[PDB]
Amino acid sequence: AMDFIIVDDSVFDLFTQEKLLLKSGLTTSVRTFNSAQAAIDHLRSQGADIPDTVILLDLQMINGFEFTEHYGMLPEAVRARIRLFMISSTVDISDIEQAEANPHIIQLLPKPLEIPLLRELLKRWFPS
Amino acid sequence: AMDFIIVDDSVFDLFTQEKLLLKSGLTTSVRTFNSAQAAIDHLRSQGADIPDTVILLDLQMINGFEFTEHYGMLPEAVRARIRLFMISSTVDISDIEQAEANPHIIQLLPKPLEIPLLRELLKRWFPS
Amino acid sequence: AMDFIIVDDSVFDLFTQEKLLLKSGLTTSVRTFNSAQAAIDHLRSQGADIPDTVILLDLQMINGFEFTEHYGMLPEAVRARIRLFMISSTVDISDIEQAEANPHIIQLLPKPLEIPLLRELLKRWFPS
Repeated sequence: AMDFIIVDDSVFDLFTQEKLLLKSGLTTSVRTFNSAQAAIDHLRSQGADIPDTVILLDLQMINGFEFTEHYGMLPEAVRARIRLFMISSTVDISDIEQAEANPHIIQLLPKPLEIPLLRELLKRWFPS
Repeated sequence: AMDFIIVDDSVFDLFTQEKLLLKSGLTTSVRTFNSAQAAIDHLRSQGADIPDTVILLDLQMINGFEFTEHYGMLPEAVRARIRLFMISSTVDISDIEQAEANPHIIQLLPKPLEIPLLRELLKRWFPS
Repeated sequence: AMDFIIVDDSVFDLFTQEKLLLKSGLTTSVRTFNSAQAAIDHLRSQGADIPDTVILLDLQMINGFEFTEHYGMLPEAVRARIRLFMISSTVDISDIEQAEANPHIIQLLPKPLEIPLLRELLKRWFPS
């Protein structure tokens, strides 16, 4: 039982991604945000009682590495319930290195999202 | 089953707060510290086997935002068992912003402590 | 059920330590690394589904306080499954203070490793 939060400035990509995630049995609750601020605002109202939550954050957006700065300010107890992933259509080796260096970014995923790739990846980070 | 740790330079406020927490069924074990050093010293001797622990830290005190620096040095495994709250009689919007920015400070609570407000807040951060 | 990871540039110390840990009933799975890079590489491939893992890191080695920098870059979900300890033959009060200040270093242990000392210490950090 996982919640999904998508953060993307592209309205087309936002709704499309939401559609695909719902189309699979990967999740039944998709929350969508068009801005980092609104995404951060929602997270600041959450406690450690929230379900296993996956956050899909777009790279070329505040952007991705400004979002993580505000994200790192959230209490550790709520961050522990969350697995944050970076998504992007363009992927140069410089982006990969930065995501790797960023503690909150688990992995950089390519666009469009590969559902079987992510479903397997969820086994690793949300076990049992 | 929660432990409570109060850190306040005001001896009157320290014992008074301890009294109120014991007066309610919110907790049965209240530890009180008159100094950040003694509070930090006690925490450094703890492991990840400690009960769900709430820490009430006074703002105008090392002070509050020097205590958190030493607090951030504790192992993550013991910090995960702890929910840290800032308490103060005076609350200007500048204090709120800083507490919000500080990852270890979950929320700034006003003095005197509102037990029903905190009891509800404990449901969020120490679930089940 | 714990996994043990030893990181030591000394090949003699590495295999010797591995031998002692296996000699006791403290663990049955010891992974050994002769370099911080190879140790970090292995950790970067792990998820939050890994067993309770103890990491023994040698001080005079990248060294110990460069290893922790790369270690701090790992996702918090995998770090929560790990207890990291610093080990060294020489122990001046300056080393103790730095280990104390480093959030990821739980405790500095002397060489050679005292198995009963560590076994008791594991009760604190890997409870139940």
